[PDB]
Amino acid sequence: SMKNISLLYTTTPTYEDAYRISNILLENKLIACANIFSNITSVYVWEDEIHNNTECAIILKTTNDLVQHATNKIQAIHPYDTPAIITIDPTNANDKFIQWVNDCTAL
Amino acid sequence: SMKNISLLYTTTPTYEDAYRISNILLENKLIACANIFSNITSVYVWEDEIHNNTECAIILKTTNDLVQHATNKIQAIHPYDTPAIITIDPTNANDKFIQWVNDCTAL
Amino acid sequence: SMKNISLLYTTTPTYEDAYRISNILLENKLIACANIFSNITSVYVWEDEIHNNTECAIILKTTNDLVQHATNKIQAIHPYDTPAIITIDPTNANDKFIQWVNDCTAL
Ligand SMILES: [Ca+2]
Ligand SMILES: [Ca+2]
Ligand SMILES: [Ca+2]
Ligand SMILES: [Ca+2]
Ligand SMILES: [Ca+2]
Repeated sequence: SMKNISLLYTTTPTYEDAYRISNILLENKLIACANIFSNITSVYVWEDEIHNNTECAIILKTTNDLVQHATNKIQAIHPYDTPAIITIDPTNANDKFIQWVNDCTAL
Repeated sequence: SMKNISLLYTTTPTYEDAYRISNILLENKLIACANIFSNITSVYVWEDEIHNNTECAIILKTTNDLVQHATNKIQAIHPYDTPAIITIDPTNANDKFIQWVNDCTAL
Repeated sequence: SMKNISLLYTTTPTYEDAYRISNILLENKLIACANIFSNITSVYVWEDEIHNNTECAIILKTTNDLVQHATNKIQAIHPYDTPAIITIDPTNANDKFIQWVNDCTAL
């Protein structure tokens, strides 16, 4: 339970992409868990017009020493050329959870 | 509007569990509101295999002096032995809302 | 990619409201994108009892120098008298996304 936790946020065009990324990250012990939110609507401007499509969001939980590697890995395997890969540092968590996230991700 | 706000994030196995936690915290004036997200998929490893199940996520809003009390309370009533109870301190919010969160949770 | 990105979080009574706000912010180049989460349940106290209604949540992505302007604009156009408009500052993001958020919001 030594290391502080970090959150990673990213979006994917499909659920399968979100599941695949979560899987690859878990298998590499780069995260402890992922929360996948389905059917989010993403709205943005492309070519001076407002576009939207359906996506999944993911919250990834890991420790702060693994954040850069996890980001690099997501970037390497992401279906998007320009994905949102965003790091949020929580101010606190319950000790039992901090412990578990560390244990899951320790080599 | 004296105190700065904090967000708490947690997940539950069912919607009913999330409503219940939301409810109990509200009646104790430990939070001002809850946002419940349904049908999220959580992915993690157990016994060396990758598992997933469906959960609800919750964002809980309160003031910073109540975070520890609210976390302790969530731990005591949570269905999971090891729940994720995570605190994020926003850098800013609009005054009318900070005021409201304060008025809802102040003894 | 000069300026750091910031996140805004808010909720709306309907999806149409969330889409409308996203739209207005985009046409003013005050955000780079919106992620809209539908059919969330919001729980709070009204009239000394615990109430709930349906909402959408939105995560808005922009640059830090636009946060105040984006918040002011949201307050002016929001259907709620007391909206939650919350700023979260990520600790890190991938360069390509920072670059894009900056390019999208430049006049
Ligand atoms: Ca395999
Ligand atoms: Ca009762
Ligand atoms: Ca605090
Ligand atoms: Ca127009
Ligand atoms: Ca700022």
